[PDB]
Amino acid sequence: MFESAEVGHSIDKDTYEKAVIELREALLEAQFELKQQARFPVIILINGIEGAGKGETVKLLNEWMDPRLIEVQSFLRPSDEELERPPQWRFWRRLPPKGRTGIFFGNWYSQMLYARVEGHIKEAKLDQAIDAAERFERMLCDEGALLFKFWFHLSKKQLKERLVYDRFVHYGERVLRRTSRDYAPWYVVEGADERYRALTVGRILLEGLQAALATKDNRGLLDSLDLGQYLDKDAYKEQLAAEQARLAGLIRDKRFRQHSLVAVFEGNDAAGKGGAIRRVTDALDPRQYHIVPIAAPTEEERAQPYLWRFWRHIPARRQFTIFDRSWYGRVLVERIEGFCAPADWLRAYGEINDFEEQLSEYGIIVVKFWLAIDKQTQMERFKEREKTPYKRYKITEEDWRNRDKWDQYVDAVGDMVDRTSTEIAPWTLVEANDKRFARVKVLRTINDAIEAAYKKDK
Amino acid sequence: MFESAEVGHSIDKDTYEKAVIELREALLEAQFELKQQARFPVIILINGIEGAGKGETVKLLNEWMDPRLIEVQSFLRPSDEELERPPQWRFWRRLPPKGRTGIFFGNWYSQMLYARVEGHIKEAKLDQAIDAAERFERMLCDEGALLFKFWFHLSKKQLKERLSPLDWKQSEVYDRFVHYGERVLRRTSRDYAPWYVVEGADERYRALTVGRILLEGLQAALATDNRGLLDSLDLGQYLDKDAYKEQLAAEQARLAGLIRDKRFRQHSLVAVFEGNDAAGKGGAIRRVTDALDPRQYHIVPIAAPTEEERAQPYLWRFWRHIPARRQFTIFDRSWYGRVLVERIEGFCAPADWLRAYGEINDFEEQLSEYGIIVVKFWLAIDKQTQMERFKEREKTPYKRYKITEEDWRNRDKWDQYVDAVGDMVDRTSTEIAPWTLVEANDKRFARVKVLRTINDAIEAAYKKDK
Repeated sequence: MFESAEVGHSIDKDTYEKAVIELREALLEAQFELKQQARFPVIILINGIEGAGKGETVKLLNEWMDPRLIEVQSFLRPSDEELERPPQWRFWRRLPPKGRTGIFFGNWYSQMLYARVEGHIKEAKLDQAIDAAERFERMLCDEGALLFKFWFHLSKKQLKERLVYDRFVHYGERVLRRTSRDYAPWYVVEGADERYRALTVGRILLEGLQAALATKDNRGLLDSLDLGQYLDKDAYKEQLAAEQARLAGLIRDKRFRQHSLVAVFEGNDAAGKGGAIRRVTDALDPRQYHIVPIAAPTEEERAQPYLWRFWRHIPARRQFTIFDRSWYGRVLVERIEGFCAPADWLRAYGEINDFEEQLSEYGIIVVKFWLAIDKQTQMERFKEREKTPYKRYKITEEDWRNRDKWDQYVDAVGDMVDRTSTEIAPWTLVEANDKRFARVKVLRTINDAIEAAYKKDK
Repeated sequence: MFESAEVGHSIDKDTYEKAVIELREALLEAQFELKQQARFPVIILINGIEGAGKGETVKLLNEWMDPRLIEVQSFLRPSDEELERPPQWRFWRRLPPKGRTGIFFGNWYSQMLYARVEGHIKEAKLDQAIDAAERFERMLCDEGALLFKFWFHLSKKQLKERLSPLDWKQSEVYDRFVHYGERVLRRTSRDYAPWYVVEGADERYRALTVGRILLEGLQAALATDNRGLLDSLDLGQYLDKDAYKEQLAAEQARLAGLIRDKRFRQHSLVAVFEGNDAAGKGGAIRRVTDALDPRQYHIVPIAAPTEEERAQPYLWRFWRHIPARRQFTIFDRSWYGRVLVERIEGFCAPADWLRAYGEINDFEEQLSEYGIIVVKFWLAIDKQTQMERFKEREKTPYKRYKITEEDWRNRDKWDQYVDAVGDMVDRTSTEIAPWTLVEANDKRFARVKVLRTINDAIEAAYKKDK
């Protein structure tokens, strides 16, 4: 593969200097149209051989283009904040917003390449990292990103003449082969000649940029639930107390330091999600948990890919994050109301699975709740809530809108559990016509999941 | 001062339980209306004696109220990100947005009291911390925050009968804590943000008392010639093409070397750029960046605030961009917008910009004190040169230049910027952070002066360091 860019690629001064006058003006214009459209981000990965012009070329691009609209990152030295969270988290944090450009040195490729070359991970684990990168980039691109990957190359003999290489290019070749895609190709740019390497990257950027700017029943599950299940006065008191003490104990366990906890709550309107969350929080000191109620995305969230808004709330080791509503919004209300396109929610299922697998692989304990009531129970709770003198309990116009689409929600939850209840992250369906049963089942599920993790730790 | 809350306040079980039923419903309703209005934040500070029911009480509030709408923080285990930035940054980072509540343990008071009681800081530095708190709280409340401060108390005798870094078993610990607590509380209890001293010996009294204070406070809140500095510039100054290229080259090398110097590890750099439209800020900024690798700097072009910035007090948007140690942040437009464009267009009230000068100075002092090098440029051009530049922009086919609908209007507001730049310079050109007026009619002169100033400021800083 690499021998194409070992053929001595070169550009003379006169040709290059004329090229550059027009290239830099054309980039500034495109960069400005990128800002004005505010429609998609540009991500440039900078990898390859040390001394093949990586840093020099990025410097030159910030002289040709406007650095006020470009952020350059390296991920050499992670902070404790970054290290105490899943490895993908640090990249999400620095993704450039729509209309801006982010240049990443020291990205996910450098990490996986030097880890294999330095021998800290096996062949199998590199293949996993290659396939994770492809799914990550496909999502970023599916979300609208314009993604450029540049590999700056010297040959073994070219490198030596500039006053680990072998296995580095051996493994590099495998990665590049398996992550060069029509939607996000690798551009191998020979770095021997500094005019060629800079003009070639400039031109590929301009081309790709100009081009991007010129563009425009499933009821089985829920029907099978025994919603008649309940706990009586004594069962509730005792079991609530036992499982609350059990939760406080598990989190207080030293082994919780190697883990964290994410609990997702979804369910029908008036199913009792808030009260179920409160019986969990009742077990703990509030410095032990972070509740995120998920609403319509804010401006800054809308400027980023879908999952950015959730990754930003992922807990550090020893923390507990509760999502009241979650990333499943996309396969629920967004699907039903048309806040995203069908192709968007269809790909979400696998993107969500990929997300939860990232979390799980790092040691985050993921539990997911769908609190299910029948339609008649919803109507009764809606009635009860209306006749209280509490403004918080008012049934809104949106509440009635959602209830009207009851059957669309049944089908959507069916599809969701079919496509995202995984071995790594199962869906727990909570029978919730009786709040007492629902509240204890939530606590017991969290606790079993934590115990399960401590056992798996060996 | 604490003797009021040493008399032994109690509430009986039955009176308590009755009151709580009502109180929790009224709290929940107040919390919901707060979310609905989305107009201001609620901040609750939790402080006082070990064993006085601080944590117990905050837990109970999260049973009474909806915890989904409350963030509970503590600040005495800073991360790398927090430790490499000025001490105040970490609090700004966790402020709750409008319509939410944040409850702070280990806040700025715990920090200053612990530091003094342990002998880490001297009397003068405690007094400074006290005043910084008063000023910080004032600004937050001026911006709209509802700020509660609770001091949970026990007497020495009550403590005696009853994880903090202080050893409360030592008699001296309590005595000194309460001695300094008195001085802190007297100085920082204000009509717009009182301290509430709550006796903590009785669980029922302490929880109910705090909850009642919160309800009351929340219900109430839910119901509601400086032109001679510019006229005296000599805008006739310039640099010849040859003098420019040598000097530009010399100053770029000097900057690269100063940034690479080991002494920069103790520091960071902030460069602020303001000036007339078409004054050439972009160009000056790029001749600085041309000197360095892009991994060495971060440029922030300041525009209209985003949604998440609008939900927070004014300086929050700027604090979020302050550099860690060894970093260099360039602000293309800055927090000075408040006393420039906002003042002029009326995007904020006269009270808001008048208080901004002191606020800005306090901000810049916080940065200086941590070792951040702050450089501030006003690029000055005349009306005649502006117009030449407005024509040259549009003369060119390139549509990034086209002079927009608005900055033909701003040009008819020229003497309003003169008056405003004058006031700004008078009120915020301090010993700690002076303003540099750049005579900018000649781009070449302007560019070299910007670079030279940055370089003079870094060298100066090194000369001040040990």
